[PDB]
Amino acid sequence: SMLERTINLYPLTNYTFGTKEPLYEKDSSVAARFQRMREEFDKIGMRRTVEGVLIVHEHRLPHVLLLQLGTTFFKLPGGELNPGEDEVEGLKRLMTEILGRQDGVLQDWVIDDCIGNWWRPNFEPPQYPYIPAHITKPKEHKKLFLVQLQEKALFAVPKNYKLVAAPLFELYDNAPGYGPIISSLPQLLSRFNFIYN
Ligand SMILES: CC1(C)C(=O)N[C@](C)(Cc2cn(-c3ccccc3)nn2)C1=O
Ligand SMILES: [Zn+2]
Ligand SMILES: [Zn+2]
Repeated sequence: SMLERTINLYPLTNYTFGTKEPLYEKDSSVAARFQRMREEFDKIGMRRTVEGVLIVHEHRLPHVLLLQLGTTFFKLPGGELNPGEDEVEGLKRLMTEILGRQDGVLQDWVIDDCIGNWWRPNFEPPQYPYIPAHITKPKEHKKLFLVQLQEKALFAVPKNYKLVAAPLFELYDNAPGYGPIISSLPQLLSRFNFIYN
């Protein structure tokens, strides 16, 4: 009757957030973003994106780590797979590209849980946790994974981002602030048995 996955959390103070050079967005605007999505859809079909959910606690209060692009949009660490690239190897590659250390020591990323799937039916902002009616060729498939952190780690944050620890209550019913994926993380994380180490 214990059917829940057990996840170890560690205090935010166990982690060191260093700095490294800016990591520039491939798209300089929303219009460039959907232009490139259109171009690549014609060459290699549906975009495949992967996102990592990294959890910490402070005083037993779970927090999700978010990347804030300056003081603008909040992002999960992640990004686009190459054609034929494994989803889990790819999320590990991307999380290394974003948060990997300047001394080039490897993080031991542990990824054992899928926490959801989102689909983009058009070259437009809307995303859904299912393929909408009549949609045969979704333009993007986004996969979210829970990333189990080690007890301690050094992360190097690109200088153009802030790493922010968001408490679940701040995400919950806050789509305007965070959008539909991040704002549904409280619900999607509720099934886990978190251990507060
Ligand atoms: C922009 C574009 C295409 C992308 O989405 N993924 C790559 C290929 C690599 C990357 C991942 N990030 C990033 C993602 C989330 C938070 C912070 C940084 N910025 N670049 C890109 O460059
Ligand atoms: Zn405490
Ligand atoms: Zn799909």
